[PDB]
Amino acid sequence: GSFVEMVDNLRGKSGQGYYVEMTVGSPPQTLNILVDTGSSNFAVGAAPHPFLHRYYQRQLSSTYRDLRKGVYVPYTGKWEGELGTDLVSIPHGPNVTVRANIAAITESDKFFINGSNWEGILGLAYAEIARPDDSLEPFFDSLVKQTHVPNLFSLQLCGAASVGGSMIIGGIDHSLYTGSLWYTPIRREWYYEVIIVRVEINGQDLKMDCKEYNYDKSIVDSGTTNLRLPKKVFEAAVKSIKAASSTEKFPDGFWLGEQLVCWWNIFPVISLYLMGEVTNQSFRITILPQQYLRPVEDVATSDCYKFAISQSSTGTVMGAVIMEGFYVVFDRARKRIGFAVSACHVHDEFRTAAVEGPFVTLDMEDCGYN
Ligand SMILES: C[C@@]1(c2cc(NC(=O)c3cnc(OCF)cn3)ccc2F)C[C@@H](C(F)(F)F)SC(N)=N1
Repeated sequence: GSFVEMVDNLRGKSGQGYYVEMTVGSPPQTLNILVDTGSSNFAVGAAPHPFLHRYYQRQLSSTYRDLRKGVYVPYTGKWEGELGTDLVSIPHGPNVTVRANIAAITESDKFFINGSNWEGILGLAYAEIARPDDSLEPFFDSLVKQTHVPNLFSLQLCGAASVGGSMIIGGIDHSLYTGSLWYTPIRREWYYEVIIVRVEINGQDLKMDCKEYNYDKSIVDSGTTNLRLPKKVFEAAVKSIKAASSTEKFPDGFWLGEQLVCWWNIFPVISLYLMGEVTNQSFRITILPQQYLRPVEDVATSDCYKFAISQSSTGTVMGAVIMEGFYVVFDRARKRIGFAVSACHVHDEFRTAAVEGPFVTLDMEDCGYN
C-alpha cells in the first residue's frame, strides 16, 4: 500500500531511460542501473569504457564468485561479458541482500550511451530470454527465492531535462495512481507479453484483424522509448493520425521519424484495448500527444519534437511512450499486468490519459499470434 522509502528512486534524462541505484559486492559498490522490463540479464560495466562514470571492479569484492562462462549478446548494439555471482542490494529498495547472477561486461558496441549516468542494465523479464540460456536465473527470481519480498513490482515512469519515477519492489503504492487498476494477462512468461484486441485513434477504430496488432508479439518494455507498432498497423495508424490532424500538413519524413518538426490539440488521443481478466471482457488505455510527441532538447542548429511512434518487425513494443501515461504493476505472482492513470503523467486542461472499462470484446484469444 505505501512504500515511501522506494518512492522517487528512479532518475534519468529524457531519451536515456530510467535507472535505479544498486550495490554489488562486498564492500558495496554503487552503480546506476537501467530498469529494463524488456530483457532478463543483470549486466554491468566491468571495465573502464570512457563513457562510464563507474564500473564493477570484481577484484575489490570478497563475495564474488566466478562462473567460468562467457556470454555474447548481439542486438540489432552488442555486449560481451563474464558470468559470476555476487551479493546485490538496492539502497532505496527493500531491506535485503541477495546473491545474484551478474554479467561483468568486458566489451560492448552501441550499448552504453555517451553522456548518460547509468553503467548497467537490470533485466526484469523472465528466464526464457536470459542469455546464454534459461538456466541463468534472472535477478528478480533470485530476489523472490531468497527473501520474503512478494513476487511483484510496479513502475511509475515520469516524463518531462531530468526524469524520475518509482520502482516499488514487492508491492504497490496507491499514491502513485488515480482511479482503478485494470489488469491484462501475461500471455507467456518470457517477455512481458500481452494481447491488444482493438486500436482507436481519437475514438475511431482502425478496424484491422486484431492479430495484426500482435504480429508477432506485443510486449511491455521500460527499456524502449517509442510506442513501436507492426508495419501494417503503423501504416494504418499514421494514415488515421494524419487525417485527424489535417489542419496542418507535415512532411512524410516526420511521421517516419526521419526528421523533427519545430513549432497538442491538433493531435488525436490513441487508445489501446487490452485483453481483460474475464472471458469476453477488455479495457482501454489512452495516451495523449504529450506521450507520443517527444521533445528533442539537444538540437544545436535550431522547439523541436520527434514522432515517437514507429514501425517494428518484432511486434508491438509498449515503451516509455505508453508507460509514462500509467502506473504499471507487473504482478508476476498472478501472471498479469495492471495499468492505472499515473499521478505524474504529463497532460493539460482539456485531455488526460485514461484507463477505462469494462468493455465487451469477442474473440480476444484469436488476437494472439501463433
Ligand atoms: C537491452 C536493451 C537495451 C535498452 C536500452 N534502452 C535505452 O537506452 C532506453 C532509452 N530511453 C528509454 O526511455 C525513455 F527515457 C528507455 N530505454 C539501451 C540499450 C539496450 F541494450 C535492448 C534493446 C534492443 F532494442 F536492442 F533490443 S530494447 C531493451 N528493452 N533492452
